[PDB]
Amino acid sequence: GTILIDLSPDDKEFQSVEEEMQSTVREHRDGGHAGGIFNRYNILKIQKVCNKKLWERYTHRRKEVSEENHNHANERMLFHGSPFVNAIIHKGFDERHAGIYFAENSSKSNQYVYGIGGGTGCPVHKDRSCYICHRQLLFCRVTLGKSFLQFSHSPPGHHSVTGRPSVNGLALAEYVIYRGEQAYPEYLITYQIMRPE
Ligand SMILES: CNCc1ccc(-c2[nH]c3cc(F)cc4c3c2CCNC4=O)cc1
Ligand SMILES: [Zn+2]
Repeated sequence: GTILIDLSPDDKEFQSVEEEMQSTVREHRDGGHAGGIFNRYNILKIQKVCNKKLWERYTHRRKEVSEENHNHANERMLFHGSPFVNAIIHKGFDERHAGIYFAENSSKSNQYVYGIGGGTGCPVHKDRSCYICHRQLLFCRVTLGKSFLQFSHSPPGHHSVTGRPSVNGLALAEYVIYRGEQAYPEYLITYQIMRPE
């Protein structure tokens, strides 16, 4: 079902997606332990993810949410890092793998590409701060609907949870959904973290 369409660096769609990647990098409280030490990425490839069934599933649910929330899907574009990115682009998101988490900060999602807290890092060097091995992240279209505000299935009468960072100073929000149909994996981004100079 799924085809991946390569986007050219000269395409405005490539450029807008890359800019969201780069401009949402932040410093983390672990000093780079989980995701590595970097201020920007080397973008190697951006692919548009096209799948008819997963898209129709996304839009059907989006309409339901919208009608339960004064015609407002509250749709966002958010990052998702996972060792299971290949399964996600072909089979879509699945809540049973308790919710499904998404980040406004690309560098937050980058912490989860090799597993929880970075796991043991890249397969070949076992380095969580590897500047060599290629990483992959999803930039996803996400339906939040009526989102339950959390100061840091979904709560009754809500479609999602918003984790508003209270303690952290420069952190952006993180979101949780409980229905896999409320997220569509729209862009597959292949990159390296870049060593600072
Ligand atoms: C549920 N098992 C523990 C657990 C493991 C990972 C995550 C988690 N929190 C996130 C916040 C965020 F902004 C983005 C992500 C995550 C994840 C893992 C899923 N991917 C994310 O990018 C949450 C809970
Ligand atoms: Zn490596």
